[PDB]
Amino acid sequence: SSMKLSFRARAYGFRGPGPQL
Repeated sequence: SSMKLSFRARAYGFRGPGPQL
């Protein structure tokens, strides 16, 4: 899982838009 940008996201911090997904 890394920096694609069409995600929920899941695990990182600041999520949906969520780097590093």
